[PDB]
Amino acid sequence: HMLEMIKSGKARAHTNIALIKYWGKKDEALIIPMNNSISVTLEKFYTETKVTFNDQLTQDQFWLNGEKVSGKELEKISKYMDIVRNRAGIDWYAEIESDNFVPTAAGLASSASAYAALAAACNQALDMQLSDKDLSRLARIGSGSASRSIYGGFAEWEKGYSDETSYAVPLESNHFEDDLAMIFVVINQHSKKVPSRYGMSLTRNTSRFYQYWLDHIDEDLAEAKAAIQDKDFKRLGEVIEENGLRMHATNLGSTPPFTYLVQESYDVMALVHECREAGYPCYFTMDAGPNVKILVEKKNKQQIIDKLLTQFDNNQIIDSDIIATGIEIIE
Amino acid sequence: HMLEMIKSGKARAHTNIALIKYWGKKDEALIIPMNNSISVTLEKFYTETKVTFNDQLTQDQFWLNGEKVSGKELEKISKYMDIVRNRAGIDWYAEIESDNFVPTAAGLASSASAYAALAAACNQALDMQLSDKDLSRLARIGSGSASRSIYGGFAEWEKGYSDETSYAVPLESNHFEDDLAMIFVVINQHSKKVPSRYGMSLTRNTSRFYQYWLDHIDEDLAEAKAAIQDKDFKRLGEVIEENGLRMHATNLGSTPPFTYLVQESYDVMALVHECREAGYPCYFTMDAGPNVKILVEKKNKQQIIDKLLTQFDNNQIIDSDIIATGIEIIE
Repeated sequence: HMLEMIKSGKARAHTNIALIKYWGKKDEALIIPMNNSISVTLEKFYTETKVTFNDQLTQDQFWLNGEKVSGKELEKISKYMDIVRNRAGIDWYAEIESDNFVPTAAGLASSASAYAALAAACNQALDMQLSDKDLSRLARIGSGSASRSIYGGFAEWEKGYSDETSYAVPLESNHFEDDLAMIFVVINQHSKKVPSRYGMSLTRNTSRFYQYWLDHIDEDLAEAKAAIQDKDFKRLGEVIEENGLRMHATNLGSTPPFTYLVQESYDVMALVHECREAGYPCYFTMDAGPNVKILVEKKNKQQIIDKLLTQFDNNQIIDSDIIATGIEIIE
Repeated sequence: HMLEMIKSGKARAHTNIALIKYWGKKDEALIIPMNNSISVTLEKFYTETKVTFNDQLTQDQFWLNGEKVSGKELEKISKYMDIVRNRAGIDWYAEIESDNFVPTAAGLASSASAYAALAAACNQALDMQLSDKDLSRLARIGSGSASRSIYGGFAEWEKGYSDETSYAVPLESNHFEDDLAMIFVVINQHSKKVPSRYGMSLTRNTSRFYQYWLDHIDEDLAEAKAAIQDKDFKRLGEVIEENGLRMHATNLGSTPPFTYLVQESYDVMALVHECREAGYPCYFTMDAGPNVKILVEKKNKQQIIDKLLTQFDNNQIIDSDIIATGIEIIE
């Protein structure tokens, strides 16, 4: 009977945002990055994924938010699933049922929560009994950012140099996370975005300013960790802000050059400058798109939102706390 | 009789575009730059200025393209005229009649040609008998880029260290200019631009990435000068292209960050990349606004234009050869 045979599991993983950036791969196939990255795991945003391995199935199936997935997005997950199958030592195809509590039409990325959730769900389903390290490795090979979403709070993706040594590790921050939040200003762009995978490889392999990135990253890593250790908010925010801008500076050197940023991105940056000037510490970062994310202390969260509303619509403004705990299995 | 008494002169100065950039003043009031710059003087674009000093005149008057100028622009030129009066040793007010053959509503800057033509017209009018050096100085203190337009072909603004030592000098290029042209792609952005004077001061004083500019500028000058002496187009083209992109990289680090570039700027850059791939060497540069300028060999000018027209409107595309001779007095 099916209920004797099927192997199944369900997990919930939250998104994380990179404060110290992953930008450029050393190894493209294996998703080994050129540098370590530091992230913060967000409470509001997650993916919940169920996976059901069944011997009778001939293809993987994938549903996202109740809609059957077809095309290259299904092709992509089936490739990932061959890796999970290879690792578990099992040949059964699977039905994947996933729900995103991530506003990705708002251009919020779900890659991070999607493969952490799927890895966690497979680990459950197939009784792989993976450590967090091994679980982070499995998420990493589908999406680099997802390695980090095994953990709550502050996480560091250790680059390593092979499939075995590249994974995320929890950063000790002594509940520093509990005082902080992030504000997202969602921004609509006319032009279709440069896709992140293509975009970072073009820059990493091609940019006349990529050395600038590599020259400063280890400093930024040590500085970020040290401010985290010391619960120094201004010191952390300053590194992360210049870090993200340098990430973006590098795209300007690529052959040919490109930008993730639009004028409205810059308008949010001006408002966060005015906010600091006004006595409210907060710091911006941008990923592979025009949206601006703002690290703030919870004590000033509303003060920052009020200033943003003088310039931006209420529907453009989302916030989240930092969730202190890691990946959850749904029982 | 008025004709016994009045002192008048008329000149034509052409615009110049910087290939190795002026970006950052060491001294604001005196317009001393943080670094040398190398420009090419353009044949198609220019200003013609007549000045008439008259002893009955109680105020300076300024007509541009036959329209009377009032407000801040008149104020600005009367300040400049005060300097010219002081240097000449005369106290007579003047009537300035200027015609721009530069399309400035297209965002092409006339600062370069306007203060050179004015300085040259005053030097005639008042019989200052200024060397090319001292004339370049006089232009410099109204607009920095204008120092360079005393010369045709290739010119270098030597930063010096005072009002006396900061001026432009002609570069020996052995008729390299004659083989070259520039294409302008005019771009209409829908935000108002950051004014250049304010923009370069904010960045010079504030940018997290401005050290990067200064760390690379001397090599870039030496390299550009070397490729000019050697008539090496691709070698010149490569430095001038990276040089301009680094200029823009700097504004990204300012407090708060800004950009001169818009999406359409980037599209022009993608097209010059494709032109190079297709066998047509050309190289792009950008100033304090979104227009893209393309340095090309004349043999390939039409070819780049044809490729630009697959993407851009005919009215967006202006070209110019490099004029080899310097500032002209009229009569």
